[PDB]
Amino acid sequence: LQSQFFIEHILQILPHRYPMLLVDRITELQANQKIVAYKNITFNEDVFNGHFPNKPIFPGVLIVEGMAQSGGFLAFTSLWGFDPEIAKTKIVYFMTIDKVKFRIPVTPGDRLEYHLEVLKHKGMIWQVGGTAQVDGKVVAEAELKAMIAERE
Amino acid sequence: SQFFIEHILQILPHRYPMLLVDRITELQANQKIVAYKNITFNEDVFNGHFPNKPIFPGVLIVEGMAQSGGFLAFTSLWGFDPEIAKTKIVYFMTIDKVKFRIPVTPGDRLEYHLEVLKHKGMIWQVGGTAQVDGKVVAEAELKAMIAERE
Amino acid sequence: QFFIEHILQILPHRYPMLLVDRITELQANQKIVAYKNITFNEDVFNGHFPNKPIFPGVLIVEGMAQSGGFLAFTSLWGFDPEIAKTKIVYFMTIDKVKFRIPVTPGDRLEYHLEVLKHKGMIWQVGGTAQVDGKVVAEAELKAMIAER
Amino acid sequence: QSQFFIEHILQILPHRYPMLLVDRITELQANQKIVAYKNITFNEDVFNGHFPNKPIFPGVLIVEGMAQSGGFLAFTSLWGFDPEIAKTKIVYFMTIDKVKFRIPVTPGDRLEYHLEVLKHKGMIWQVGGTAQVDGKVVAEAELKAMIAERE
Amino acid sequence: QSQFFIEHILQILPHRYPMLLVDRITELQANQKIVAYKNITFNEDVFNGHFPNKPIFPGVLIVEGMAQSGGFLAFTSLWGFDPEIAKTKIVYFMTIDKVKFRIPVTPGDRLEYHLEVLKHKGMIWQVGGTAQVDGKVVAEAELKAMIAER
Amino acid sequence: LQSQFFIEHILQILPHRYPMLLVDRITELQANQKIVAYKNITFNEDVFNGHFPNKPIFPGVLIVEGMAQSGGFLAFTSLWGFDPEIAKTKIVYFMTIDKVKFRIPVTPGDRLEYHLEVLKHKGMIWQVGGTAQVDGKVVAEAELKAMIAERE
Ligand SMILES: Cc1cc(O)c2c(c1)C(=O)c1cc(O)cc(O)c1C2=O
Ligand SMILES: Cc1cc(O)c2c(c1)C(=O)c1cc(O)cc(O)c1C2=O
Ligand SMILES: [Cl-]
Ligand SMILES: [Cl-]
Ligand SMILES: [Cl-]
Ligand SMILES: [Cl-]
Ligand SMILES: [Cl-]
Ligand SMILES: [Cl-]
Repeated sequence: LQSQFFIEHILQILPHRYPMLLVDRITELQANQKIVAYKNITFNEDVFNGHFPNKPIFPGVLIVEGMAQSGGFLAFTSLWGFDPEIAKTKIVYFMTIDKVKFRIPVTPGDRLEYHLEVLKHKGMIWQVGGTAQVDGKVVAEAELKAMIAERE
Repeated sequence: SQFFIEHILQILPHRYPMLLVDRITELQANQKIVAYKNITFNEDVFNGHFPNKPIFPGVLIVEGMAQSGGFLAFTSLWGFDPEIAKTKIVYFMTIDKVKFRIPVTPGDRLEYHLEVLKHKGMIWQVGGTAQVDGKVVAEAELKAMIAERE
Repeated sequence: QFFIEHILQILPHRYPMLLVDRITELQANQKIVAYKNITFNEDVFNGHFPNKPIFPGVLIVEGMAQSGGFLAFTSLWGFDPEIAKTKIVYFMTIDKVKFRIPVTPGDRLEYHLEVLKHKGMIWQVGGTAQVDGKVVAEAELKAMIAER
Repeated sequence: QSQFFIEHILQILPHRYPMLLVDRITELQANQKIVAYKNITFNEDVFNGHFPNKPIFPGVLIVEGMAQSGGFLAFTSLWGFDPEIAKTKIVYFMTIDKVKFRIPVTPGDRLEYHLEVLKHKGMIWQVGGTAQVDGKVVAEAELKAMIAERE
Repeated sequence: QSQFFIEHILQILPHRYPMLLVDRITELQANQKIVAYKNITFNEDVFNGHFPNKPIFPGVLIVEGMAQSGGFLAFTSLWGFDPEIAKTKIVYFMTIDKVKFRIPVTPGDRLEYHLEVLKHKGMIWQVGGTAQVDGKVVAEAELKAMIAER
Repeated sequence: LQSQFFIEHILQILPHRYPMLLVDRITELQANQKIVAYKNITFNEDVFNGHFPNKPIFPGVLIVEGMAQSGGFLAFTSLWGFDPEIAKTKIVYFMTIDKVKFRIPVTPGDRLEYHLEVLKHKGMIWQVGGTAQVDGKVVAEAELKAMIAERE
C-alpha cells in the first residue's frame, strides 16, 4: 500500500462522481491508523452559485462529507489494499456523525486538508475522527462511524 | 404558519444549488418548525451520488435541517421581515448526535422536524428529525449563531 | 410500484430530461399513474423564471409523454431492460393541451395517462397532470418508439 | 425595429438560462408575424440526457422556442421596445394544439421559428406556425400564451 | 467520407460536454484541410459568466474548437473513420501561435473552422487557419500537436 | 493599493463570472509591472466532465484564459486602483495570443500559479507575457494582448 494517491487512483476506489467527489489527492496513508488528504477549493465550483451569491463560502456539511470520503478510502484500503475490482462492489455509508465544530470559513483559494485517524474498527464498521485544516489551522473537527456495505 | 418557496427566498440567502427547503408547513415561534424538500431525480447531485444508484446525500439532509432551523430562529425573533433578513446571517457552529437510518431517494418528500432545544441571546440550539412518509430517516442536533451580515 | 431504478432500466431519458420519479399504477394497454417531485433544487428554475419559480408547461407535457412511454414499453415487451436499451422515443404529435394551474417547487406532479389508440411502435395517449387532487393540465399526444 | 440580437432579446423576454431558447430575430411585423431562430449545438446541457450517444433536441423545447418567439412579438406589438416595462412581465402558456413533429432536430441545425398571429386580445396572444431547418418544415404548432405582470 | 455529423464526431474525439466544441464537419481532404463548424447559442453554460448581459463566446474556446478540428483532420488522415483505433490515441497540443481575434463571436453565429495542414513530420502535426462567421474572418491561429498512444 | 486580494476583491474588479472566472486569489502585485495569482484546480469542476472522461486534464486554453484574467486584473488596478464603481463599466477583450507552450499537464489537486509581467501598455491596450506554474515548475508559457473596453 502506497501513501500517496492521485485523482486517477481515488476514482478507482471511491464511487462518488461529480459533483460529490470531494477529495482530490491523498498525501499520506497508514493502514488501520490514518489518512491525510485534501481538496482544492476554487470559485469555479457550482456550489458557490448558491452559497452564497457574492459571498463564496464552502458548505460546512461538504467539509464533513470530504472528511468521510477520506475515511472511507482509508477503511477500504486498510482491508483490501488498492483493489479497484473489489471497490466496485462495496460502498461506504454514514451511520453517525458527532462532535462537529466549524471554526473558520473555507473559501476559494483554500487547500482543504483532511486529517482522519482510526478510533476503532471491527470488520466493516469503522469509527474515524479528525479535522479539516487550511494552512495549518483547524477549520473544522468531526467524528463519524461508517459501514462498508455491499453495493448490491 | 405556511410559507412557500417565494417567501423562503426572501428570508434565506441560500440559492441554487444549495437552497434545500421548498416549503414550510408548520411554525411556532421559539418552539418548532415542520418543512420539507421534494427529492427528484432531476437534481444535479444525483449525477455523482451515485451513478446508477441515486441517494440524497446524508450531509445534505443535515443541511436541510439546518436551513429549517435557521428559518425558525430568524422568524421567531423578527417574523417575516425580508429587510432585516438581509442584515443578518445565521451560520452553524456545531452539529451533534447525527444518525442516518433510511436512505432518501427520488420520489421522497423529505420532511424536516426541528424544535428549539434551548436559546440564549443569538445562540440557538435546535434538534429533531428528517422524515419520509412518517418514518424517521435521520436525526440531528445543531447549534447556530445569528450575526450581522459582513 | 416501479421506482427510479426501474424507470431508468426502461426509459432512455437521462438527466436533465428524465422527468418521472416513480410509477404508482400500471395497467397494460389501459392506463398509467405516475409522478415527479418538483423542488427548487432543479436547474430549470434558474431561467423559468428568476425570482419566480414555475415548472415549464412544456416539461409537464414531456413528463406525461414519458409516463406514456413507460406504459408503451411495458405493454409491448413487459419489463425487459435488454430490449429497452436499444430503443429511444420520438414525439409525433401534441394536441388539446390546456394549462390551468401553475406547478411550483414543493408540488408533487402526478401524471394520469390512458391509451387512446396504438399500433406497432406508434402510441397515442391522453390524460391529465394533477397536483393534490386538482387538474393542473390536460393533454393528448402520440409518440413513436424506435431503434437507436 | 425588424431585426434584434440576443442583447435585445434579453431585454424583452423574461426567460433566462437554461430556458431562453431564441438567439436572434430576423424579421418582425407588429401584430402580424415574426421570424427568429435558435442555433442548436452539442454544447447544451439538455443533450446529456436526450439522449445518451444520440443528441436530439426535445420536441417540447422546439414548441417552447416558438412560444418565446410569439412572446417577443406579443410584447413589442403591445408596448414597443420597452425594457423597463418588460422587466416585470412573465409569460404563461395557456394552450397548445395541432403540433406535429416531422424531422428530428440535431446539433448543428439552425432552428428557425416562423410565427403568425391568429388572434389576440389584450394580453392573450394566439399564434401558430412552424419551425424550420434549411428551409424544410421540421415542426408545426399552434399555441396561446398570456403576458402577465409579476405580482 | 467528406461530411461527418455529431454522432460521427463523438466516435473519433474523446472530448465530451462541456468541452466538445465541434458540431459538424462539412469538408475533409485527407492530409490537406478540414472545414467544420459549431453553432453558438445563448443556451450554453459558459455564457452565464462570459459575460453577464453581454454574451461573448470566449476567444480561447474558438481556438480550442480550431484545435479539435485539426485533431480530427490529423486522426482521420492517418486511420480514416476508425472509432476503435480512435479509443487508443490522444492528440496532445504542444503549442499555439499567431492568434488574432478580429470580430467577437456571439449567440446566433455559425462559427466555421477552416484548418489546413502546415507541416507533418512523424508524430508531429502543424495546422493553421481561421474561424469565420458568414464569410468574414473572425479569428486566426496556428497550432502544433503530437500523436501518441492513449 | 495592496498586494493581496481574495476572491471577494477579484469579484469586484473582473467582470468574469461562473463558469469563466478562473482566478481565485492574487498573491503579489506591482502596478504596471507584474502580478502573481493562482487558481486552485479541483475535480469538482464541470469542465472535467468532458475533458476528459476518466482522465481529468485542465484545458490548456483555460490556463491561457486564466493568465489573461490575471493580466486584466493588473491592467485595471494599475489605471484605476481598486475601484468597483468603474470596474463594472468594462469588459476585457482578447486581441492576440502568441508563443504558447504546454509543457506539463495540469490536474485536480494542482495549485495553478500565474506569473505575468507587463511587456507593453498604452491606454486600454495591455500586453503581458509569462508562465503558469505548479509547485515551482513551468507548466505553460504564453504571451497575450488584451483591451479594456466600455461595456457600452
Ligand atoms: C468561523 C465561521 C465558521 C463558519 O462555518 C461560518 C462563518 C464563520 C461565517 O462567518 C459565515 C458567514 C456566512 O455569511 C455564511 C456562513 O455559512 C458562514 C459560516 O459558515
Ligand atoms: C482521433 C483523436 C484522438 C484524440 O485522442 C484526440 C483527438 C482526436 C483530438 O482531435 C484532440 C484535439 C484536442 O484539441 C485535444 C485532444 O486531446 C485531442 C485528442 O486527444
Ligand atoms: Cl456552511
Ligand atoms: Cl449519504
Ligand atoms: Cl409555462
Ligand atoms: Cl422529441
Ligand atoms: Cl474573448
Ligand atoms: Cl489541453
